[PDB]
Parts: sequence; structure tokens; C-alpha cells
Amino acid sequence: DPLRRTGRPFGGLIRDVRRRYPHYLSDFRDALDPQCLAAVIFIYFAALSPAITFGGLLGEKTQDLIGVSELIMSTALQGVVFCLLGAQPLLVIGFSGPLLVFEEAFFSFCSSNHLEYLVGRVWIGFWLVFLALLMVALEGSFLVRFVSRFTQEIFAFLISLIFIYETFYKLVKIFQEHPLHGCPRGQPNTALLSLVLMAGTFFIAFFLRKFKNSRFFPGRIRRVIGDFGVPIAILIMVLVDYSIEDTYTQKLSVPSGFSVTAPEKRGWVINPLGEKSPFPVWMMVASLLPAILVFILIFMETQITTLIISKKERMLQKGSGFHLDLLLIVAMGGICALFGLPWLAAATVRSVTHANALTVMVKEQRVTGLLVALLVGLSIVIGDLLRQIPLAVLFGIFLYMGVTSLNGIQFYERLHLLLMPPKHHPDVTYVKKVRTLRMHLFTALQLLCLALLWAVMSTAASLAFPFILILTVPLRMVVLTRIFTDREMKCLDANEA
Amino acid sequence: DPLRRTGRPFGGLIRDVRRRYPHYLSDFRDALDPQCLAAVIFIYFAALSPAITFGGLLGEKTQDLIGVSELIMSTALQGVVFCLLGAQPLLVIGFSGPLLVFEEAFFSFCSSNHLEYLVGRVWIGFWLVFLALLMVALEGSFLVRFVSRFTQEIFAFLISLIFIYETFYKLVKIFQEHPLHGCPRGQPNTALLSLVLMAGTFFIAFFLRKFKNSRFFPGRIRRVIGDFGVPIAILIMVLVDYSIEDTYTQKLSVPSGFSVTAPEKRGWVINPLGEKSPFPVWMMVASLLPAILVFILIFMETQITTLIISKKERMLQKGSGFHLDLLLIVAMGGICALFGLPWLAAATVRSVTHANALTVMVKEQRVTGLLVALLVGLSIVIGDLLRQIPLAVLFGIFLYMGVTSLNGIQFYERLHLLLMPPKHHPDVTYVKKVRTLRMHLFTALQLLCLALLWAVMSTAASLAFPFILILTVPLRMVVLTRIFTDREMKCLDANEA
Ligand SMILES: [Cl-]
Ligand SMILES: [Cl-]
Repeated sequence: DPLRRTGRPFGGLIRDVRRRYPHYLSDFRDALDPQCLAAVIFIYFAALSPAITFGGLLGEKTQDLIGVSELIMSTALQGVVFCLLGAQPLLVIGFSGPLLVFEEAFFSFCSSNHLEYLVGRVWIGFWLVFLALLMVALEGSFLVRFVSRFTQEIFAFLISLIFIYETFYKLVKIFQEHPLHGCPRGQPNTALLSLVLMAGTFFIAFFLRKFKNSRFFPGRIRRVIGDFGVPIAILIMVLVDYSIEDTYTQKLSVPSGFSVTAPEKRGWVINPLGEKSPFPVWMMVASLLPAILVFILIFMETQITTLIISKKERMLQKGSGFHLDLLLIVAMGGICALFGLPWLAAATVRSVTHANALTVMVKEQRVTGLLVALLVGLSIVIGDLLRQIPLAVLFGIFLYMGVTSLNGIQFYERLHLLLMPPKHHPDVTYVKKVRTLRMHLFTALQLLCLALLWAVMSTAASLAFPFILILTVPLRMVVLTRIFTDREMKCLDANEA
Repeated sequence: DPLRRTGRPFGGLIRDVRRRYPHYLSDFRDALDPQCLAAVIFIYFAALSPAITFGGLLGEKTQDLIGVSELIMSTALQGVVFCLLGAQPLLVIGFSGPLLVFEEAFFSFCSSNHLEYLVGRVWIGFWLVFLALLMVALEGSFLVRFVSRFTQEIFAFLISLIFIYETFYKLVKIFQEHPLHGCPRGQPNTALLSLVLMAGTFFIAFFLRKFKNSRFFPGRIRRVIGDFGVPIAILIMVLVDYSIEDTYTQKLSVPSGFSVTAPEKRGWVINPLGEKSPFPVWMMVASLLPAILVFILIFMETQITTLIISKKERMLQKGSGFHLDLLLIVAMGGICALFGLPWLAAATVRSVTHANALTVMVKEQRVTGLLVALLVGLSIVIGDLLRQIPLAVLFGIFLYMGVTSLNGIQFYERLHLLLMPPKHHPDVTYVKKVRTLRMHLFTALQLLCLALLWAVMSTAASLAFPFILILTVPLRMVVLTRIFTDREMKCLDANEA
């Protein structure tokens, strides 16, 4: 197995290279199927829409220092380089929710302590490259074994709650900037039209997702339309806002062709020594802690995704790489942070959608991910026609993604059962073989950990949010094992089900 | 069976009296169960909300000649008199959709031909009383046998389409009276807030209806909350509109205590000879045709409801009356039309909800319906706190009722199957035993009849909408029997399933 640890330095990296790179020409040869174009069209929007949404979020939170342009360029460049060199090109590299939360937290830290944001990110990137080299040299990737279900499900629930909270906080911000008063700020109809666009996009996307699973059309047409749940909802609720002539709604506001979102504030190359202000020498050495906290999120997400899409059920013949992908993502993000771009991590939802796109009932082609990255990059050449998409539509898609990512989490299912009567619980292993007062005790402990994570994230110590997260790994191995029994833990924390 | 025809005049009426009135004291004795109060609370809102919605619709369409006050008083008075004298007090008497459509059509007819609305209604009522006496004397109620499923389902689909069309037409009227322009008519935020209130009420009511059938709370609490799907949605979306301070939304606008909605236009007693304008002698004799068309709707709805709630599955021990209820509703409406009140008909949805409220797994009590009618009447003593309910909330409930009344119609189910692949059709009698190209032929013929009804309703000949409706009775007995076979008709037009 790839996670086996050998004494030789860079054992995992060398094994992954010697496992995947001999199939380099076959990776391009296998892409000639007509299904690959359908997969590209399917996942291009599922990669582009999160990119622009998180670019808008970064522009709002970090005062346009990092925005839609920087995030689009980073996603495209890192996608191209990874798909050309990564061990598992079926991984879809993109900006994630927890990364956005941490970048907002780090920006708040820099603003509070009078530190420049981008230079601090440059030094976090340098330490990230050092940590990636060290971990891959010592083959620390086997630590992904210790990330149980108890931690993965808390993390995914945290991501989805982040999405929901950000959408609703943006809605409240709109309702406070444009209050409902009779006769830009104070504009009438803007708050209600933004709410209507958000709700309409969410409902169209949700109902098309349900229609994908429904039985109302030919089986091919149902799936084809359902895979376009997000593009069709965005198109419809953008045409609706285009038809309205006089009302003001906030638009996406991408910058001109190949430009920085804030040309006055920053250039492309961030000065690591200091940008118009001498960066202190204590922070360039103290950025080890934020680098560790970022590396925790990147490692957890990328390695969990690699575990998810490397299952024998997926039938991946060539085999993914746990070490090569981790190095090629963390080092790439560390180098990108020198140019003021956001570091990324292989996102599980996009990668799973891409993998399911190539399943034949797996194509294993680099060119699909490569072309998706290139199209995401050319979406800034598009320029206009992206600054006509209202932010309300993108936040509706944001809420739709946040709600639908909860589906399939065993934590969420056991949260449902906290309300249902004991007779109505479904016939699953953690219900049949665990007493209900014990299943609910486990759910309550997981809720306590999630609430502690959310409280740490909301307070002034938001930087320590990744570390507290991995504190759920020793807990499950030290505390929860001494509270619960082995029979209960083998059913509640089942590695697979 | 009650529908058996005997030679003696008023045979059905006499049989129904001799069947039900000996249980007169037992009807009051059986009401002492604590479940009766819960039933009253359940159905009081399901009777009041349609009353106020249709009063607002009548005020809009007929220029406030008949409104919320007249409809509330008519519903209360007719409910009290029926529950005191009717053979089946479990029938809930209330204004229905088709009656509203016909009153709008008759008002348009009167306006086009320079005729007074209320005097024309007085003469329609007199002819209605004559027709009720004649039919009950000759025992024509057995004609309800000939109203097949083919006609009942077309009628119910027409009612639901009427509800949906009226809600969306009111929404478009709001968006045209208060257009979305930057800086009562022309008010900002009114169109969008009305849309938001309508959608919110519809979604809250729909999701509480689903929660009634869900499994997320104790089985008693689930049903108790779900039975309050409409009151809770109305309360929440009225408090939401109350919180908003500056935006203008159209309110229900009931008049003062025990007053006419238009005191200047009309008094309580409508002059049958002519009200400030000599009513011509040709119309007082020509109102036979509108009386026939109204009697068709009243007869169809009341007798179909009596059939529905008199099934042996319902376990009605005392037994309903087909003739006594028809006479006591048509004659009562004819007399009420003399006082400018809208005639009513026993509505199937409210009556079925009332009957299910008293089922023990049937109480058969007059006092529940009597108290519901009295509370509906006192709702005009409430006065204020009803003119704070925005019309958007009531139209959201209107759309919710229109959508949920489609459920259970075999016509609607066979409209679903017109899209699904033949493999996914459910295992039901009209699917297994009928070839799919024949089931869809039947559905297409029913759609053609429904479209002809809708086109006749929309054009200038809207008065002939009831007559065309009963033309579907000979058709199914003359045309559809010569197209389809007996094996197919016995499964598609199944009298029960
Ligand atoms: Cl994600
Ligand atoms: Cl109704």
C-alpha cells in the first residue's frame, strides 16, 4: 500500500513516481474517449463557480488584496502544473472553505498587529515549502491513517457550516447596507432582490439535483440535465437579473484582462523583505506556527481526498500518490504565495465529481483536469460577462453547495437521529449494534467538539482553529476509547461503510 | 342506499330526515369527548383562511360589492343553520374556487350588459331555490351516480389550476402596480416584499405539511404541529411583515364591526325589483340559465363531497343525506343572495379534514361544525388584527392549498406518468392492466377536455363553464366508451381504488 513507510528518504515520493510516471503516455492516450469531453464540461463549472465565489469572498474580507483574478490565476496555474506532474490528476485542486477561513483569520491577525498581509503570506509559504519537504522526506503521510471518521466528519460539518454562515452573513450585510426604507448604499429593492436571487438560485439548483435522482425523463437526459444543476441555475438567475433594468445588485467585479484586483495596493511579485514597510525579523521566523496550521488543513484535505478516491471500489488501476500530491501541492502553494496567490488543496467534492465523471459502468486521464484548469484560466480572458453575474446568485450556489455537502456525512445522519423516535432509526450498523443512549452520547461528544471548534474560530484565537481540529485525533485515541467500548467504537468510527 | 329513488315526492328528503333526526340528541351527547375541541381548533383556521382569501378576491373582482365581511357572515350563518338542520353536519360549508370563478363571470356579464350585479344575484337565488325544490321533489340527486371519476378529477384539477392562476395573477398585478424602479402605486420594495411573503408562507406551510408525514418528533407532537401547517405559517409570515416598519404591503382590509364592505354602494337587503336602477323584466326570467349553471357547481361539489365522506371505510353510523343537504344548501344560498351574500357549497377538502379530525382509530357531532361557524362569524368581531394580515401571506396559503389539492387526483398522477419512462410507472391497476399508449391516450383526452374548459372559462363565454363541465358526463358515456374497451375503462375510470 502507498502508506507503507520505508527507511529510505523520500520513499513515498519515489514509489509514487515509479508507480504513475511509467503510465505517462497512456494517461494522454486514454483521454480520446468521447466521455472525457462530457466530463470536462461537467466539472468546468463545478470548478469555476467556487473559484469566483471564493475570490469575491477574499476580495471582501482582505480589502481586494486577493480576489477573483488572483484566485482564478492560482487555480488555473496550480491545476495545470499538478495535472502535468501530479500522481493523481483526477484530483481537482481548488480553494476550499477552511483555507478561506484561515486566510481571513491571518488577515485579521496582521491588521491587528500592524503587519503586511502579503509578506506574511510569503513567509508562511516559505515555511510551508520547508514543512512539505521535511514531511515527504520522513514519509509522514502515513499519519493520514490516524485521521479517523471522528475527525473527517467534524471537519466536513465545519466546512458546510462555514458555507451556510458566510451566505447568511452576506445576506444580512446586504440588508444592512440597503435597508428597507421608502422614498452604493440605501438603494431600494436591492436587499429584497438579492434575497430573491439567492433563494431562486438555491431552489433551482436543489430541485435540479433532485431531478437528477428522479425518474421523469429518459435515463440519459435526466443525468445530463442533473449534472448541470449549477450552470443552469446560475444562467437562469443571471438572465432574470439581466431582465430587471433599474434595480441595483452587486456584481462579481472581476478586473481587466490579466491584472491584479488592487493594482494600486500590490503588484504581481510580493517583496519578501517588505512591501513599502519594513517587515520585522521576528515574524519571518514566527510564521512557522501559521505555516503549521495551514499545512494541517492542506494535509488533511488533500490526503483525505486521496484516500477517498483511491478506494478499491473506485477501481483506480494506476494508483494515486499520497506523498507526491502532498509535496506538489504544499510546495506549489508556498511558491505561489510569493506572487500573492492563494494556496490551494485538493477538494474532495470536486475531485469525487470528477472521478465519477470518468467512471464507466475510470478513464484516468490527465487532459481532462488540464483542460479544466486552462478553461478556468481563460475565464479571466472572458472578463466581462463575468462581472454581470450578481453576487446573490453566487451566494445562492454557495448555500446550495454548503447544504448538499452535508449529505452523506455520518455525523449529520446521527444528528438527524437525535430527534427521531428510537423506532424510526434506519437499519444501519451504528444503530443496530449500539444502544441509543450511547449513539446519542457519541453524537453529543462530537457536537461538543464541533462547538468548541466554532467558538475558537469565531473568537480572537481563530488561528488556532486547525490545531484544535487535530486535537480531536488524540482525543478519539485516548478519551473516547476509555469512555466507549471497542464494540461501540468499531461501529461508530467505522473506517468504511 | 340513500341514492335509491322512490316514487313518493321528497322521498330522499323524508328518508334522510327519518334516518338522521332521531339521533339529534345523540349528536350533541357524542361531542363531549376532548378530541372535539382539538378538531374545532384544527378546522377553524382551515375554514377561516379560505373565507378571508375568497372575500378579498371577491372585493377585488366585484368592486367591493361582496367582500370579506359578506363572505364571513354568509359562511357563519349558513354553517350555523346547516349544522343545526343538516343531515351530515360533518360537511363543512364554505366558498369554493369554482363559485368564485362563476361570480366573477356573472359580474363581468352584468357590467358588459349594463345590469346590476346584486339584483341579478337575487334572481339567480330565487331560481336556485325553485330548482332545488324541483330536484329534491323528483329525487334527481341519484344523478350524482353518473358523475364518474372522469368528471370529478377534471373538476378538481380545474379548481387547483384556478387557485394557482389567481395567486400568480395577483403577484403579477402587484409587480405592475409597484414596479421595480429607483428613486398607493409606485411604492418601492412592495412587489419584492409581497413575493417574499408569498413564497415564505407557501414554503413554511409546505414544509410543515411534510413534517406532519415525517418522523422527527413524538408521533403525537408531529401530527399536532403538522395540523397547524397553515396557522403557523400565517402567524410567522405576519409577524415578519409586522417587524418591517417602513415598507408598504396591501393588508386584508376587513370593514368595521358588522358592516358592509361598501356601505355607499349597497345595503344589507338587496331590492329585488331594482336598486337605484330599474331591473329589466327580461333578466328576472332569463336568470334561469345562470341559476342552472350555479346549481350544477353546487350540486356537483356538495354531492361529490357527500359521496366522499359517506364511504363505508369512513364508518359513518348515522348516515349522510344526499337530498337534505342539497336542498338545505341550495335553498339557503338562494335566500342568502337576497341579502347580498355569496352562496356556498360543501367543500370536499375542508369536510374531509373535519371528518378525519373526528376519526378514532367518527365522533359524528354537530357542535364542532356549529362552533367553527360561530367562531368564523366572530372573526369579524375581531375586526382589527385581521386587517394587519398582508394579502401576500393569504395568497401564499392560497397557492399552498391549490398545490396540495392536486395530490391524490388520479388525473394528476397519470399526468406525471406522461413523462416518466414506462419502466418506472408505479404498480397500480390502471398501469398494469392498460397498455401505456392507451393510458396516455386517456390522459390526453382528459387534458383536451380540461383545456377546452379553461379556454371557455377564459373567453367571453365564461358563464357556460359549468355546462361544458357536465358535457364530460355524456362524453364518457357515449364517446370514451366507443374508443376505449370495457377492460380499460373499468381500470381508468374506477369508481373507487
Ligand atoms: Cl469544498
Ligand atoms: Cl376548496
